[PDB]
Amino acid sequence: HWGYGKHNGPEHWHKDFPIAKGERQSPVDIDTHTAKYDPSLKPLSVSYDQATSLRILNNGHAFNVEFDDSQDKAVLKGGPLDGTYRLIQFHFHWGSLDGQGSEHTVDKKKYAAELHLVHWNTKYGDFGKAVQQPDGLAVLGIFLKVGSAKPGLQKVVDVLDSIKTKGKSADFTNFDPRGLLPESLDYWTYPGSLTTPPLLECVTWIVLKEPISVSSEQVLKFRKLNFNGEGEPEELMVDNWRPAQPLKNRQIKASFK
Ligand SMILES: CC(=O)/N=c1\sc(S(N)(=O)=O)nn1C
Ligand SMILES: [Zn+2]
Repeated sequence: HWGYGKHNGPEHWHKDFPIAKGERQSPVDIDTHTAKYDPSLKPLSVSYDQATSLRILNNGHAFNVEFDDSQDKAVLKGGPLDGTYRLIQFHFHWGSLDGQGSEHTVDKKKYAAELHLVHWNTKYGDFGKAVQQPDGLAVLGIFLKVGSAKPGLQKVVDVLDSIKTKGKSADFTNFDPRGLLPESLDYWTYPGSLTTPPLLECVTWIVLKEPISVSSEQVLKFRKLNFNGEGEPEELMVDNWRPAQPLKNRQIKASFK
């Protein structure tokens, strides 16, 4: 099946998921001098005070922190969005070295990792229906650079030992995702897709300009996870990122000048 190895990596995905060569694939390089400042872009409204985190899971591709999305508890509005989007989960993509790891790039610069907060449009009823629509999802992307430690990320780091291998999960309650946001909410936005199979083109991307800083010790613990299941040959979970895809007929807009 698909993965990030040499025999099942991104360059092979198109064989089982032809949309891999679509017209609005993600991620992309954000060229800052080509981006169009759009004053018609509203500020983002992130309402995470009632968020209810439930569990943390190693799915063999990354680790996800899942939330209760049975009601409007953690929602994203405003920005380039029409309607209310509910937070369902968040996860990261990272590298084997501090010089790579992010999916999106800025003027070709790669960050150490990238955080993805996934939301789905409530007008569609369930996540499964949302992914089949062009405005189905809204993913908030945040870059991570290596520097000072991020206190609000340490609770996640500490629990990684318990979900080392594929399929493992652990209760993960009372985590506040507000601790993962940078000061400013200035962003870039463009229409795109999911960055791993099924690669559906149902995403409105909102990438924050301001990265968050994490310590080398924190990223190091991400790199100790495994792609493999327990009892199988150890394969380190690193470089689970898809390289930039052609922009084609798309315009990246900026909420700031
Ligand atoms: C359930 C869910 O969040 N799936 C996702 S999220 C996602 S991403 N990496 O945010 O574009 N890719 N896929 C397959
Ligand atoms: Zn992702």
